[PDB]
Amino acid sequence: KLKKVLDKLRLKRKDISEAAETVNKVVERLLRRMQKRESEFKGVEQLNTGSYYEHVKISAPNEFDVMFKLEVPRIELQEYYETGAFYLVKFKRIPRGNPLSHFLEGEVLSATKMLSKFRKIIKEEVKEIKDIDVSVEKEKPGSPAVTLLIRNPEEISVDIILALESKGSWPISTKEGLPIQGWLGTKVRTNLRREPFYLVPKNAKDGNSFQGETWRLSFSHTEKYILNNHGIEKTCCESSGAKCCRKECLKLMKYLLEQLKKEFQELDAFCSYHVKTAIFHMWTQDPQDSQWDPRNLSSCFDKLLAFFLECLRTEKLDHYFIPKFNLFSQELIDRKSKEFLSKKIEYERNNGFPIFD
DNA sequence: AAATTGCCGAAGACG
DNA sequence: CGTCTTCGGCAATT
Ligand SMILES: Cc1nn(-c2nc3ccccc3[nH]2)c(O)c1[C@@H]1OC(=O)c2ccccc21
Ligand SMILES: [Zn+2]
Repeated sequence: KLKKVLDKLRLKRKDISEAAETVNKVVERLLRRMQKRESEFKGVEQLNTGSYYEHVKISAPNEFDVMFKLEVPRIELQEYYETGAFYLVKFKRIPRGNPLSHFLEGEVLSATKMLSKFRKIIKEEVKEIKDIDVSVEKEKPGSPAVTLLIRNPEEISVDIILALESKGSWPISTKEGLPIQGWLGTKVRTNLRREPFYLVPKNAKDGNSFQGETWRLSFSHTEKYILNNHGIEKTCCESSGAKCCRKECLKLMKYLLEQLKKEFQELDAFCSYHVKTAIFHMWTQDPQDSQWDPRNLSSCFDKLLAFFLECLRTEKLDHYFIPKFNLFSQELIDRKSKEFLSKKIEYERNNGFPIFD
């Protein structure tokens, strides 16, 4: 039953090929545009992130995330209040002549300025694209992404995400995050935390407005590693190892949410990342590959449903990397919203998930 | 040195 | 289930 739904969600190779060919042409052209002289973003490098590059994208290959990461040396971070995720950015000594001089605000590096110039450079390059149907989606507050809309003639979106790369140690609000010691282990955890961290220009929402200079922590690179290296046994899902159903559970939960979101706008505040975060905790909670045997698919899905409902009910979903940050706090999602999503989930759970059709 | 090339894991396709 | 395939990611190389 759940296998038959997975078959439907599975992407088709001809679709992948058609989408990939077009997406790669467009992105590689922006990247090189960004590589150009006079640009502030001259040293940006590409990093592919998100559902598609983690092999957890469902239904159609119609959404692509790409991080244009910029190695910015020597930055001091100041925690924006006690959020743990959001930050103001200063430089240690002024870099003499600085490519990012123009994005400054006294001593603070404005995310809004830097994104706006990034967006402007992308918009100008996209207008020059003639062989392909592409446009830049209207800017949306609360988004670090400059979003492309491609008609291939299939509708494809590409989120291009400016990121600052910092090679220093991770900010202390992450110090008790990534609790993978009993699962992927301490060598993996330590090694992952020796990798750079990223800031993306998603602004903290003060109240009714955004704080235009703030940045947000991104662990999209770390998450991608984990999705590809997700078992306690090194050979999980390898050619001389056992297949598990961890990713299949993520896809089923992703689908259940996306179906509910399509017809209920009371659910607009929720999104895939809530689901991904929840399954990260599941994987931590049940680290043994044996617990995610494909034959146990139904009960792993139901256990994930159960955990998620409990997160809704208690209004608490800890960010996996930043445990202070509650993705289900009253302040980000109203109680009523969470209670709405609960009853719909419970209903689909006690009725054999009719919405899967 | 920006771009090509070589390698192979992840996973779709098919019997 | 096995085998074949395309895509993605890496970094050595020219
Ligand atoms: C609600 C949400 N949070 N979120 C998110 N919060 C983070 C905090 C710290 C680090 C990464 C985060 N990603 C995140 O990626 C989303 C969804 O991704 C979005 O771009 C988005 C947009 C509208 C609603 C929900 C989301
Ligand atoms: Zn596995």
